[PDB]
Amino acid sequence: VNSFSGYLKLTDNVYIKNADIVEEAKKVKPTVVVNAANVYLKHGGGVAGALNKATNNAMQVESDDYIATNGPLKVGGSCVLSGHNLAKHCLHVVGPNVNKGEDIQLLKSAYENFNQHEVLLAPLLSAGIFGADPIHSLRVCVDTVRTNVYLAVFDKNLYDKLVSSFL
Ligand SMILES: OC[C@@H]1CC2(CCCCC2)CN1c1ncnc2[nH]ccc12
Repeated sequence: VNSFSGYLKLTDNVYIKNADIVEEAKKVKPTVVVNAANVYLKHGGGVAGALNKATNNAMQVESDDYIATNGPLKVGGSCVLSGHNLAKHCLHVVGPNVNKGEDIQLLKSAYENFNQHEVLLAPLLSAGIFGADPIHSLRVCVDTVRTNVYLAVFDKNLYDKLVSSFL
């Protein structure tokens, strides 16, 4: 039993809500919040820019020190850093940027990182500036993640359509 509220159950382990992941994190303070990162951990916009702003830029400061020590992430890869005032931990995951020509197959690799954590609050990966169809990203998530994932979908029209979809 956890403190997530109002989620629609999609499968045994996948749940979804029309919500801003930042507000969900502030209210729930989950163990893990997923950031939709780029390989440089430059948190400019979308999920990453909004999460970082909610940490008063502490996420960016920590991330710059991580890059200085370790270099960039791989597309499809991840790292665990602090969750600051939003969560215990933040799992920074890099989905492929289809607008950069990056291979959509890397979206499955990106979601595989979620399986290292028992419970996560997460966005749909590779949407926004990365240009992947969120309908597709949900299918990959359901078919890849085996741990318990709570998906916060910002866009109402998109959420309304995602939950009214499939087979
Ligand atoms: O898949 C990531 C989605 C896609 C996005 C919004 C809808 C159209 C394109 C860009 C931003 N994302 C978010 N998802 C959940 N919480 C969020 N808080 C701030 C941003 C955000």
